[PDB]
Amino acid sequence: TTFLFRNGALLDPDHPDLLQGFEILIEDGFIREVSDKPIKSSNAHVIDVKGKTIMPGLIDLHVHVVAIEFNLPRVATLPNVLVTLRAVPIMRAMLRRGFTTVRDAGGAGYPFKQAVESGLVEGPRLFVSGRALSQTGGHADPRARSDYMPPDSPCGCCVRVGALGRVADGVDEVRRAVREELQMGADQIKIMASGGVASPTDPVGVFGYSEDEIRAIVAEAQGRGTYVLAHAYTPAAIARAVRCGVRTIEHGNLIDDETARLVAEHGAYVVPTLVTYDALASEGEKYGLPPESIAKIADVHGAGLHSIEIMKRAGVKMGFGTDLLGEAQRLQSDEFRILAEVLSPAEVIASATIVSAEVLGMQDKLGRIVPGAHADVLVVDGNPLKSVDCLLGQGEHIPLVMKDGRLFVNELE
Amino acid sequence: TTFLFRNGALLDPDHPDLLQGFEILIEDGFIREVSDKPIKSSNAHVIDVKGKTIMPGLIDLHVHVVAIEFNLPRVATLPNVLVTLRAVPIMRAMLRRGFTTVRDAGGAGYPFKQAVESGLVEGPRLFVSGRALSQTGGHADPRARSDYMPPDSPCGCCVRVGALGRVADGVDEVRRAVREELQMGADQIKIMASGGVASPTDPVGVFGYSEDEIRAIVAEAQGRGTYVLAHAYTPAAIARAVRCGVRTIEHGNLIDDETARLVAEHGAYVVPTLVTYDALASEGEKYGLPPESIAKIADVHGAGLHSIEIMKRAGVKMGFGTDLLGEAQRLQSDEFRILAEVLSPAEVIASATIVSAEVLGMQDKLGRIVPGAHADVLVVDGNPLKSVDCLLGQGEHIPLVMKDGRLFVNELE
Amino acid sequence: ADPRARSDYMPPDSPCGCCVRVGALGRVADGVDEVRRAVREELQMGADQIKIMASGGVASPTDPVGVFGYSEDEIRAIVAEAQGRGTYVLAHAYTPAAIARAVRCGVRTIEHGNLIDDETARLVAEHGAYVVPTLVTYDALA
Amino acid sequence: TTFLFRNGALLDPDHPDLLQGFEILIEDGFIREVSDKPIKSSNAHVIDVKGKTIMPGLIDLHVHVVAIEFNLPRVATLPNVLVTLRAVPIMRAMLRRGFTTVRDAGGAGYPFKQAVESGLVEGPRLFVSGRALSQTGGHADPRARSDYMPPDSPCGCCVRVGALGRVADGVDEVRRAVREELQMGADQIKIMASGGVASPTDPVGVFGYSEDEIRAIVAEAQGRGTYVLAHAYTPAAIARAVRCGVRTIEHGNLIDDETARLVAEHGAYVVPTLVTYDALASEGEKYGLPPESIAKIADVHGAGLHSIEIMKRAGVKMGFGTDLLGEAQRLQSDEFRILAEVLSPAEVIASATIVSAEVLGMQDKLGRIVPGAHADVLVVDGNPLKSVDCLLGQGEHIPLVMKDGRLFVNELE
Ligand SMILES: [Zn+2]
Ligand SMILES: [Zn+2]
Ligand SMILES: [Zn+2]
Ligand SMILES: [Zn+2]
Ligand SMILES: [Zn+2]
Ligand SMILES: [Zn+2]
Ligand SMILES: [Zn+2]
Repeated sequence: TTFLFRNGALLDPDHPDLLQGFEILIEDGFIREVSDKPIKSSNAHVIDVKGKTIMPGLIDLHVHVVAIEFNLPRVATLPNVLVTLRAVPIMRAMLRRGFTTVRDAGGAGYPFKQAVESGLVEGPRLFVSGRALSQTGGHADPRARSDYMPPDSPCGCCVRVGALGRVADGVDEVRRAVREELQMGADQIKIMASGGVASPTDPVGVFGYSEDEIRAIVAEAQGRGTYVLAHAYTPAAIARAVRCGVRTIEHGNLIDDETARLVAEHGAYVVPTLVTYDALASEGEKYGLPPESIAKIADVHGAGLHSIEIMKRAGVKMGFGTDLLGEAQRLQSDEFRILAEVLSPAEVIASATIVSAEVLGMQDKLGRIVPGAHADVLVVDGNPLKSVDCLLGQGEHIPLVMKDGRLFVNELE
Repeated sequence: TTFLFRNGALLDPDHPDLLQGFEILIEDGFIREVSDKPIKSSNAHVIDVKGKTIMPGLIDLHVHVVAIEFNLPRVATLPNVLVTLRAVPIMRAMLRRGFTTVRDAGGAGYPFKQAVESGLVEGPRLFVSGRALSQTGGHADPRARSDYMPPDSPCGCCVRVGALGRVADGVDEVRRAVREELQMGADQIKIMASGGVASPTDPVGVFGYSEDEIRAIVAEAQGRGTYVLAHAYTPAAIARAVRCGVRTIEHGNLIDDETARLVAEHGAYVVPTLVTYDALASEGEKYGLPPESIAKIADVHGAGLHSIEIMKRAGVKMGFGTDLLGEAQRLQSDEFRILAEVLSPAEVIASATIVSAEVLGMQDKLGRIVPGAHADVLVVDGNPLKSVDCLLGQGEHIPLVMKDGRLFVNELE
Repeated sequence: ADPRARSDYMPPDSPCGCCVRVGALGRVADGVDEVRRAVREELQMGADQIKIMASGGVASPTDPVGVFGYSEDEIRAIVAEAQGRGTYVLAHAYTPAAIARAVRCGVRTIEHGNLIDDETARLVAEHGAYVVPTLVTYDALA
Repeated sequence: TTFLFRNGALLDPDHPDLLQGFEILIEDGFIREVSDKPIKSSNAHVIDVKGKTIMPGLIDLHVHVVAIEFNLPRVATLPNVLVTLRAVPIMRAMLRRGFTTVRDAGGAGYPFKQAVESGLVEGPRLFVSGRALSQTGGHADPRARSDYMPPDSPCGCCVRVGALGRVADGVDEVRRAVREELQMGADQIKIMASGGVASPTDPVGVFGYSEDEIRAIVAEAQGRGTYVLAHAYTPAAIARAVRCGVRTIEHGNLIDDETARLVAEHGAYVVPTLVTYDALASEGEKYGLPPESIAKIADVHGAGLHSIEIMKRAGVKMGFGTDLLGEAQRLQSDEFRILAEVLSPAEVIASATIVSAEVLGMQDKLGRIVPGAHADVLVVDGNPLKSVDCLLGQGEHIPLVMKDGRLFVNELE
């Protein structure tokens, strides 16, 4: 069908001020025309923004739609029926909050992607990693510590819906795993390149994978025209990953000046996920997060904010991401705020649009309202270019969310 | 049995003209004499061509004898007996069109090779690959896309007759797989070096195999005094294959001037198979050819004709091939027509003779009628060196087909 | 409830082995021990009652309708497990013979019964068993 | 399509003299009408017998289509393709010799039955058993004797074409075995109830399977509305199989009067196969039959003809059967003339027709030319009721062979 927006301020992410007196025409889930001159509307439904803001749909580069509880190893043991059903409300809340596209960083596979694309369920467009690859005892290894090693999972053949990752060791093993995830429909590859917080037995500073394993993994992803994202916190872990060809680094809280520069020199992106740490600290214990993981939050939580300053100083391209678990999923939009404490509103908005879209290899198709781009559009009760505050919460000040050229929400008419 | 051909025009690939007034002496499946001055054989069965054409047996360098349907995965699950039986006509129809030798590119094994050699059935002399090697998720991986990986074969110990490939990943697996096919009697080795038009999930631009895996495979073939042929469309896929040592490149639809020179320089051969992209476009869908497979075709259809030009200009040795599936196996001869749209009839006929023969390392033993070669001879009602229309069809204008110094078809007498 | 196609080989019933598919309506089990174990797993996993195929089916790859499903020993073993947990067995069955053996082995409800004769119907009624006919599905199928 | 038979002598197997003055109308593969009064059919293709004999197609209840040579354990190991292609001429020769139906008693499965039905190949209709069931070290266990026990078959999941049997031990295992053969499409179930001859390790008088296994096997066959046939030689072995519910007894060479009566009393059948032992005693040793199986030949050969008297004296219903291997399959018809040494021609003919049909559960549908029965008709230049000598050989005196209302051979003109 067709649509026409007018009488509203146009937020173009690479212009520091709203474009005024513009009109947008949507046809068949694509932006058709954008001009400072009124448009010829024969068969288009008209929307009067009445001087409110039209912006591109938002992008979250780091989400886990199947992270339905704080205890991740436990989620993998939950019935597939349940994990699936509890992800529905989740995906839907994401869309309400303005997120028309998301990258899943581990868990959700192709099936979710097609469930959404087909209309079965509603949510952001999904870019799916499949299961994150981790070495034995790595961040994505759900096994507790004892005197024996149970096998990674019950039947290595059938994927558990609740599984966020999978264990693979050695070049052959990791090359096969990547080949399977891709076979199965993954858009990109996730790996753990260091220890983590929400895992049972791995320290935060510990490396993930030999270089051999990382270069093997990277070469597969690329061979299929894709790329690798890597969970890593410390300079050494980040640095080896980047040298090994990883395209985006997840978190990177303990990055330093030397590492930040390497990153920028190599063209890699970093996706900070600051809200999650606040949240793991606020309500982690309270919501059944293992006391092993809680111990590991502090080592990484403090550095969060300054890592951004470091990154901006070096000119590192930062994308937007959140990484929230369980009930904490509701806090997605807070990341905007947290960031505005160091970056200018324009800066954070660019990270959650054009920069993120670059990460996705979707430049000019997402993150900006222009001829040919997907018709993911928002109407906001405010000017994000001045204050990110209107994006906060559960979409209150976002009266209209449109994805693929269809209205999911529209309390304007 | 001993024959002598007389009173006809001799086709010699390395001469632009049908030579005249020549006598040919076949003793024991071998050509004993070809000369202008008549020769006496009191004993021999004399055959008067009637001024018609005596050319060498035709050679097709890319067939799939067991491609009995367009749906290849489904074929692999059919009973070995049916596949075996349904393959007989196919192999017969190939000889009738004058192909006295064919290189099977995956599926047919030494068993067929020896069924033909012994006389159990009539068809071309076979150069077999056994199963094509493919990485997980690659062209020759028949598994569908879901949220689990079933085993490559119900039971890897026993080859399914209708299986065109086998999955192998990583150096030690590719090494073992190659050593296994060779011991089972393969003449050469096939690998999928890219995404396919007739596979279940992979795109076409995708790579197949790391260079480590390709090089290991090549050294294994080489170690047994043979070679690797590789499926590959794009210039990057093609170049890496070549630099890794593969000796013939299958299809190569999207090759460019850059890569062509590289091929030529390393002395690799290329076996286009333009015919099959018509068949698939024309009647593939209708004939139970999977829908997701169908979308692939547009990808390589147009380039086909132009690639021959690029390759010729580069001085790339091109062999003959058709790569047809199911009911389309009957279009085998059209490749002649197609190639003459862009190539000299002489050039074409040489592609399917002295060139193909050099690919099989059978120079002076096949594809040319000369003292000390196989008695692979045809009689054509026409002059291919002037036109190619006589080879078309089911052999209507090919009334004498002789392989191994014996007559499979005769309509002169 | 055996989904496998007909060919010259038997691939496995379970690709998973451990993991149940959400889309699986059934599972293959043969032999008293095998069937005991399967009923015990289904129960521990939370089943309210136990279903068996006691006959061939309309909607299936290979099985004709008139064939029996399971020996009497297998059915009896299944019925005993169901009862040890205070529940019962239901059985898909069409023909008098198939229906009758089932009831004699302790099966509590019969599903379909489309081809039941007047004799076995009394057998059913006497043994206090129930029948669930499912007429509508045959309309829709046709 | 329609035919009309006329001026021929009708052989009806339930009447001692050749009925004269009859006309047979076939249309669409079925016997439409038979009567004295000429038949009024406008387009029937009229066929002129010219006083030759018209009989029902012959039936053999014990063939092995895939017994392409005397070394049966070795056959199991030959490639599927090769076994398959060598069974072809064998099935074809059988149809020349007038056998329009055959019960294959172990080896050939559903695939072969459908290749025939789809006219993929030419040969007798097939009632198949799939693989015969044999206890460990039973007569269908091809494993040589050593100090260790290799797997029954290289690979449990897939079936080998050249495999005539399969090892199964224990009630549960034998119940699963049968259910498998039945799901793959077997028509009936074969078991080895005794030691054998053409096998490595087992003596003749040894029991095969326990009663528990035999009964569960029989109950499995009956549950699907079919039956069991058992290899069995001695009175003890034979007696237990019949008591456990077995319906046909194969061979029965060493049966005594007490057991012959038991068989009759149960209404079961015996299928002698006298011709095979002459063959083994003649050209087994010469055609690559292992010396181990030659030692056992003398154990059943000499009792052959007397067993027919015993059986006849006792009222036993005897089907026709040959059970030949490899080169000796050619001798198939010789069974007629061996049986006729003890039985009247009439009694033999009935064996190969009406009694066989009774075994197949095909009464009035096969073995008799009557309205409704399948159009399986022979033209015999002779009177089998006087001498079966005209049936001997390769159909030399059978100039017409018709199966399912279609002519496979016709030299009448
Ligand atoms: Zn992470
Ligand atoms: Zn994460
Ligand atoms: Zn190919
Ligand atoms: Zn091919
Ligand atoms: Zn049912
Ligand atoms: Zn036998
Ligand atoms: Zn036998």
